Amino acid sequence: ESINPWILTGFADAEGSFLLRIRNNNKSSVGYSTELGFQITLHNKDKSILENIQSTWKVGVIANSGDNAVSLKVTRFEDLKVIIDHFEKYPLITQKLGDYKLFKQAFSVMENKEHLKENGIKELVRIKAKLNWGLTDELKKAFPENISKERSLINKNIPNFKWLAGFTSGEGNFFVNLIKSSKLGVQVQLRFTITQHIKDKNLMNSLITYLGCGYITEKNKSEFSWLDFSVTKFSDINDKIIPVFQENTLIGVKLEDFEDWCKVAKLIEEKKHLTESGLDEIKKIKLNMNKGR
DNA sequence: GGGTTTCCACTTATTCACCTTTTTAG
DNA sequence: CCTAAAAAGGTGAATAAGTGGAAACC
Ligand SMILES: [Ca+2]
Ligand SMILES: [Ca+2]
Repeated sequence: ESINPWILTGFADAEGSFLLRIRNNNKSSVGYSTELGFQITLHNKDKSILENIQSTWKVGVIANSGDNAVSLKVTRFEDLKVIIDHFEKYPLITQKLGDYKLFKQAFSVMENKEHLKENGIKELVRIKAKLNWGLTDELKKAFPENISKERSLINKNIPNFKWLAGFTSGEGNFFVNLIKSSKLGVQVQLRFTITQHIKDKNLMNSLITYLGCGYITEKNKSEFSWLDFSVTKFSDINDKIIPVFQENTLIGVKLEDFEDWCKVAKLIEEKKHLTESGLDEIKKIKLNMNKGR
């Protein structure tokens, strides 16, 4: 099929990226050439998602990104109009909305060909200073007279379950937890999570009310921090999580892990997880999920 | 035809996904 | 006692984000 547009924006909120290149250049009149676009890089196993997007928007080029990943890149200027038309109708809701807004300001600058005149590049740099990781060291030297306005924090709520399915297609984990505990000796526990940096803590907190279950767990690694929304109560997983993605279909290989997750759920609901044979079946499903596929 | 646009190969750091065991709740 | 639910603990890598070089093109 071709990707539902709210799924697509949810996936883009999770995996997308806007780019603005401002390249030192001797062959350009202004001394710099530019390139603007939107891009997605995934593991090779989900090349299909990217092809589905390419054919859904009917723009963008696909290339390998190393030997284990592949990317969809859209920088052909005329084709950016399809990106904008899509994100005006179906807007992002994470902080990435801020990066989209800058992409859009840079689009105007180039639509008027202002990116050739010296003043035109000065505005692209001003814009670029607050996009993603901002200006390179080399760029701050070329333009130390730059002062750019502070960037508003985005705070937007989940628009609907389609957005959620696309976002969960990016950030979610459907997990079968096997706990030592032993007379049978293995408690089967389903876990659902969604992972996201603290910068979108508001959206992450809203998930408890949006889905009617779960809890936020704060996580750390070196100096970095982020958040998990987690559900571990079987009834909530069986009555609240599973129907949402049944009605609102995941994409990529992660749909297969969801489908296996649902097989284990059916077995827990039938108490087969408390029998030896059912336990064995669950181990086999777990074996071939996620990293084991 | 040559200044600019587009494309394609390729790289890098950390926010994701995914994993295990222990402890507490019921 | 027994089973479920949550907490405690951990990290490899698929992401986000970016770069070099050059052919395609107006
Ligand atoms: Ca993300
Ligand atoms: Ca993902």
